[PDB]
Amino acid sequence: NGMLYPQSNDSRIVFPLDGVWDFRTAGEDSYPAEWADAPLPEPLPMAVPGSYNDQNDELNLRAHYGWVVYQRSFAVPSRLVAGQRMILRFDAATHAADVYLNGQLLGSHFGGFLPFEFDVTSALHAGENLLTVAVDNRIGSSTLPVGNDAGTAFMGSDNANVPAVAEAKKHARRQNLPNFDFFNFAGLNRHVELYTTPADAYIADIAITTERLDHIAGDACTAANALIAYDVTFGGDGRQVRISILDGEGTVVAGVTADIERTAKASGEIAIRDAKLWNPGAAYLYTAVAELLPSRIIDAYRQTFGIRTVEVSGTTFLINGKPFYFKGFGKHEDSYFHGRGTDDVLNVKDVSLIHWLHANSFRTSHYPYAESMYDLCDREGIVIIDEVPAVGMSWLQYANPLVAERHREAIRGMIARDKNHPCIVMWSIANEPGLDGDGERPRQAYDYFRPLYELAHASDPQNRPVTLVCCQNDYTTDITERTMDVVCINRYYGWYNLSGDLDAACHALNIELDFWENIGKPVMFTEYGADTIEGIHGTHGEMFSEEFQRDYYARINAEIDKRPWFIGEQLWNFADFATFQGIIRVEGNRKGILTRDRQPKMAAHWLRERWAGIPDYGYK
Amino acid sequence: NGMLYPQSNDSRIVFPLDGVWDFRTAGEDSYPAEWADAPLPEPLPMAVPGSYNDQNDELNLRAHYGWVVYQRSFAVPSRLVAGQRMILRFDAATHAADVYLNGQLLGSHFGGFLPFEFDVTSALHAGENLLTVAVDNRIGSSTLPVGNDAGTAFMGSDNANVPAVAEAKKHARRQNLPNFDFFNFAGLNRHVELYTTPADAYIADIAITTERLDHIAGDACTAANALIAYDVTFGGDGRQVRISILDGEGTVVAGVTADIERTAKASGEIAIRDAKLWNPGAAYLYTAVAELLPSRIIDAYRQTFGIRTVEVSGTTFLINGKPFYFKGFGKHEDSYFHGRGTDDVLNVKDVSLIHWLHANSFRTSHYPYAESMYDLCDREGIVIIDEVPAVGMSWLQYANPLVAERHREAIRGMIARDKNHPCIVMWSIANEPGLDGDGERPRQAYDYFRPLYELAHASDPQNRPVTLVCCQNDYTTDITERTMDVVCINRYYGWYNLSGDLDAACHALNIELDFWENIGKPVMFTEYGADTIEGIHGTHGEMFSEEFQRDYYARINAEIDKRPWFIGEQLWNFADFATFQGIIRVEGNRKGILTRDRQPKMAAHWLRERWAGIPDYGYK
Ligand SMILES: O=C(O)[C@H]1CNC[C@@H](O)[C@@H]1O
Ligand SMILES: O=C(O)[C@H]1CNC[C@@H](O)[C@@H]1O
Repeated sequence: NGMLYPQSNDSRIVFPLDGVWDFRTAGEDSYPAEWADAPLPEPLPMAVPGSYNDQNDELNLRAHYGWVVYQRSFAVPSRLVAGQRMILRFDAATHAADVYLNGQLLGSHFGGFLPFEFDVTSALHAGENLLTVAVDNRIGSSTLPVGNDAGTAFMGSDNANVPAVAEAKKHARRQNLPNFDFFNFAGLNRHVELYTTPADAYIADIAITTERLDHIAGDACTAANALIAYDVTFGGDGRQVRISILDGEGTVVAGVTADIERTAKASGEIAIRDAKLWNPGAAYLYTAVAELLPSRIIDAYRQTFGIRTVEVSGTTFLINGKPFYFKGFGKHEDSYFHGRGTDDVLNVKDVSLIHWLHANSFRTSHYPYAESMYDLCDREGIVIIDEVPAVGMSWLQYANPLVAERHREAIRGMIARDKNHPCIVMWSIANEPGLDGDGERPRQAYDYFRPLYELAHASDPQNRPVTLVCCQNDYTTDITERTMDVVCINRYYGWYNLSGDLDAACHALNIELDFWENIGKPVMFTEYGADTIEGIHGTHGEMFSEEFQRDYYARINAEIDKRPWFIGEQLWNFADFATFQGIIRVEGNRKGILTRDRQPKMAAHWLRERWAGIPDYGYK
Repeated sequence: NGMLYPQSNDSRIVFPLDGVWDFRTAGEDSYPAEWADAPLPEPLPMAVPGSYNDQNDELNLRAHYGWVVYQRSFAVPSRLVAGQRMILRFDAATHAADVYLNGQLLGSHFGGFLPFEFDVTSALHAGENLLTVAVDNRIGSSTLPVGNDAGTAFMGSDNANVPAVAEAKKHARRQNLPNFDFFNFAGLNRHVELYTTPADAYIADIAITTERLDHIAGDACTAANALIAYDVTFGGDGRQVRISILDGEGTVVAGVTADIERTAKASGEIAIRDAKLWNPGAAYLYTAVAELLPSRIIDAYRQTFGIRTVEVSGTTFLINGKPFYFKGFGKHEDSYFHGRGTDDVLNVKDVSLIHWLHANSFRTSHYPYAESMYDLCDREGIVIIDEVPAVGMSWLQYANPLVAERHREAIRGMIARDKNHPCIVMWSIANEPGLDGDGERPRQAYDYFRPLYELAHASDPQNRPVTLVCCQNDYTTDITERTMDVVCINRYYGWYNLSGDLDAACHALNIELDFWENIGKPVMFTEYGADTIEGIHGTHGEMFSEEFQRDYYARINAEIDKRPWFIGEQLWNFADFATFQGIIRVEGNRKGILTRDRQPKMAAHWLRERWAGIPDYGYK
């Protein structure tokens, strides 16, 4: 279950395998087996990590349907593999992968946004090793995220009653049709690395929780006492682990030696006096150093954490007992050449833009992001809502056992990967599933999602709030969204309805806010916005102008400011991003307040001024 | 019934009333009638001709619903009104107008794109006269062009099932909702002028027809003999009219004196030896001078015309007996500040761009254009399909007698205004009405449109072909389009359906072409295209890129080149133009091959090279 990010220390070394690999496209539903057994014939270069789709302009890899095959060679000194346990980790392969080393199948994985690994201790040999990775991009009614098996991509146009169209559909080239509004970027989107651990006994997992804070300071910077809990899991085979707690300067401030008991596990609690708390806008990180003891150390791992509590109380969202207000947006992992490929230069820039805007938060719309972004937000004081790739779902998916299992895998896998981050304050178990309607449909949706809500709570040792991000719907027949811990709504009054009429949009919004006012839950926007082409201007801004986007937020935000139970504003989107092509997507989704190259539109400046005057705590 | 354009000569003077008028907005359903008795209070300036909507950025006149009121003063010498018949002509007031002169209601008019006039001989007086014109912009289920009484505009977004939206709609500000894809520009869109004729007896109407051509030259530049016919109508009260035919140099080549008989008319035929024929790309104009005789001349009018025949024969469209192929586009009267206002600088530029592109034709989508444009196309050898404002129609309109009468008025009024232009080769009685479906709907549409097809044929002395421009539909249950003289189809395979997939688009197109192959009529595109933002580029062009637009025409045109019965390609659109705001309109409609400022996108250059190689005659 543990998926600790690979670390190098006195006991452990990481050997990255990123770089320019060999690559070939393959078939709609197969690829040649012999490509795992010998060097790829006539290979193309392909950089990893990165989506493959925008890395070759001679081919139209955006249109590719099915498999591709990556390959590279590598060699490491026998000295450093001798006696060690050898693990090959894929941070992400989107969506499914088969992995081979030296002509041997290592195994496969489904799930394009979470890491997986293989023990290669026995498949490795000295000299050059040949690593082959086949990656499948296909999506459909059984995948998360969901594809459409026929018809159109999400918000695509059709003339389905025209006989010629119906007939041409039967013979059209197979293409993935996302039931979600972002491009289906595929390939080795995140890092690949070989790493070592000791073989006889090793640290497999660590969970740190903030159990209780006694007497939090008025400014929330410290607490008189913090009770933290640790849970260390071991692999391999009267043994002990030493746990040292280091503060922000590396000083040892606490330490215990705990007994390992047979899963081999050690768990306990540690009191940290005068603890320095983690807050939005004021991060503070500790390190838990776990050392497996035999003066010598057998194994070690350093786990960053921050001390803070999260609690929903009535219509408030309390961080360290203080009423928080979210300011931010949904993001995407999306950029020009990389596609969905992780890029830490861009992550660093985006975090600085979050600060420039005076925002404090975002959601990982619509899939878990690369692990390095959460470390960055841990150090930079930015709060995250962590979301699984359960986007595009409807009643067709609720009746499918395979989908339900993939959904539980994604929830368990996201929380197992991300549980130690102090920046994560809430889990989202889906984006815009179908919840409303007549007959049994609302109850069917509820019966599908309630066990997943329970699973997210059971899986997280911090027991953080759980939400489900709700599409614009008939809120009077949806019986699911109102049962979440925080109500997170996506609304486009004045854009997809009441188009351009901000008076009517605000009237409609206020009618629905009157509905939520009586529910007793904290409510926030997780999306709202307007497609905007930079450089389109008007004195009376119409849809797609920079002025209309600014006016849109000015009018809507004035209405939610009147509601004390409305605890956050996350807009859509941080920045323009790529989508499947169609008649409503002008080079992708243009609801960004920043352009795809991260330049600010008029509305970004307006928002920056607004958010500069809204405090993280106590706004409401 | 005659609407001869006002002419100045020895018997007649025109006094233009264009300029900067006074203007006020008025109510949704009313205006103060006392404004006609005195100068408007606190007036704004408003230039005439021109739409009013983009002439004031302090007010939001694009949002205006209902009435506005124009006013100006004028004075003419008593010496020149004395004894004369005084006519006040509005070339176009969009959509409906009440006209007052010195407080007296002259009358009212409804069609927004055709001229109307009043006899003001008795309402004029010496010194300053006060002209007040109330103009109504409202559209709805009883107007042509059609508006929607509730819901959304054409291709608008909605979330009708959200209770807050339904409730907000009931209280939203009233707004015109076009059921057509262009902005509802209103006001005194075309010129206003006072003109004089003799009062006792005057020329009221002139119709010139090309009756027969004998021994047409191989190059169609001449015929050994041409038989033309004239029909002159007189108003007022052994009288005679002299008809002189002037060639391009002003030489009188033929001439006849005809007897006037009682409604006062003179008619006959005139033989013209070695007649020089009007052709696309090679215009030649004669002048028919009609002089009412008492040595003196009582009245005179000079009517331009061109000698050519138009005939549909099987699957060919014959001009002067040669098989013509249409190259061109739908247009709009649309430009930045003028709106739908006529602008002769822009007309002159646009005709030069038609030549630059090597096009030979356009359609007056979706309303009759300003009279000056047809005069320009007569002189520049550009063929026109002339279309009435019957756009946005469906079964709701077919049972509405007010609509039917407005539709007949527009057909009669367009042909009465435009019958003498040689450049007009075909009449269009509607754009994209509802024609298909099940039950009685296809027959209901046929029973509505067939009397209008006959009306157009009975109204035109030249008996030119009549069509109806067909929207993308289920061509197998449409029973009306296939009965037109030329089948004119609008198709967006690969844009609004099969989106982005040009292989599937061409397959679907070919399936439909196979259907039309068996119908045995000549067929042409009147629309096809793809929204394109200039400056959006890709190596594999996706929707909205310049490359996709180029590839779209390249692929579609290769398929129609294989069909001998496919006689023309008019694409959509000549240039980007304004629409009601909505989620599929990026600053309007962007299917122009030119930008709104008339600059060429990539596809315009490609089309220019294609069309350079396609002859007007004998391509198929
Ligand atoms: O339509 C939109 O702009 C947004 C609607 N909510 C879901 C987003 O993924 C999508 O991008
Ligand atoms: O959708 C479009 O782009 C066109 C479809 N046919 C009618 C045009 O007025 C309209 O502009």
